[PDB]
Amino acid sequence: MSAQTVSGPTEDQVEILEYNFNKVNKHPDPTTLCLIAAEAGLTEEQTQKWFKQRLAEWRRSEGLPSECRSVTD
Repeated sequence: MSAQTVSGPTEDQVEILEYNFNKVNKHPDPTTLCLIAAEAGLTEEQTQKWFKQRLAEWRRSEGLPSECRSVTD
């Protein structure tokens, strides 16, 4: 029962998404989202919602001062 992508993507999708995240450019992209979403078996909405959540974790783990090279003192 409820064997569908209700509310958010399923585990199987996270597998394709994680690969995509590590292969695209580590950033939510417009052209990229639509194209990769279709191949992942999702839509932009779902891909955006997922990619953005990893964005926060990415910044924590890799330690990035925002986007550009700026020394946070």
